[PDB]
Amino acid sequence: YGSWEIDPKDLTFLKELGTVVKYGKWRGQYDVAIKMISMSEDEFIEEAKVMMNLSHEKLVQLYGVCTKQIFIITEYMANGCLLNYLREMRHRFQTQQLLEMCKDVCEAMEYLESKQFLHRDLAARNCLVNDQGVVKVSDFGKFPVRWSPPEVLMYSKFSSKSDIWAFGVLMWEIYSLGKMPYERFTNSETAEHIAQGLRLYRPHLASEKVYTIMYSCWHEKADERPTFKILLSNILDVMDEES
Ligand SMILES: COc1cc2c(cc1NS(C)(=O)=O)=CC1=C(NCc3c(C)cccc3C)N=NC=21
Repeated sequence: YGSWEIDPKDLTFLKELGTVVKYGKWRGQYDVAIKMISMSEDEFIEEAKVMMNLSHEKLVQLYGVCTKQIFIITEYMANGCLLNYLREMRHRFQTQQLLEMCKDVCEAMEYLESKQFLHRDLAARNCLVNDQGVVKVSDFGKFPVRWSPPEVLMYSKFSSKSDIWAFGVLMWEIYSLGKMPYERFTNSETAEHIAQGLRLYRPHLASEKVYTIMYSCWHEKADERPTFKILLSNILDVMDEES
């Protein structure tokens, strides 16, 4: 490509993470994740356009690519995926830590909103957590019914406000410590119940103020839902009030 092209001689593979993605070192000093690529050349080149043109502190940062063989090299996120990070009971989270996980994602989403980029799959499983516990959204490129507003499920109407909906569900995931949304319903029953105006209950760890913020993401009318800029302000206000 250009400066984005990484010499694969400078990569050291140290451990396998999952599926294939491996932990490694770049030029000796830099900790990295290395994805072995499945997908066509047109589908890769479009996914490259996104990663190379978007950059924020709370988005998983591309470092480079190896396209003369193929690897995608990124920022390393020591604590792995957010959903599993939440589920590990050893952490024993204070509620302030949980609100700060929401703020991180919201900052990422407010950036993506400012660039008119639609994420389309915001959920805890697609967020990663670094060594300092900072949560970052994977912009990179089984329908996610439980994260979808009614206008997506019925009409496939995607917009900034369907990401907002999803973010609300992501907050719920965080405050429930990584439970499945609507865990006792099927996907089909979830789509029916949300059409009838049913919404997720307030998790015990979520205060009334925090719950109001996540609930504002689930208004039936898409245009009644806030922007990510508004949500960020509301989160910041609660952080100052409740701590
Ligand atoms: C150690 O824990 C982990 C850490 C990471 C991780 C998975 C785990 N383990 S697990 C499977 O969750 O149990 C995936 C990444 C990643 N970026 C991945 C990525 C690359 C390389 C290229 C393009 C797009 C993306 C999203 N940076 N750090 C981690």
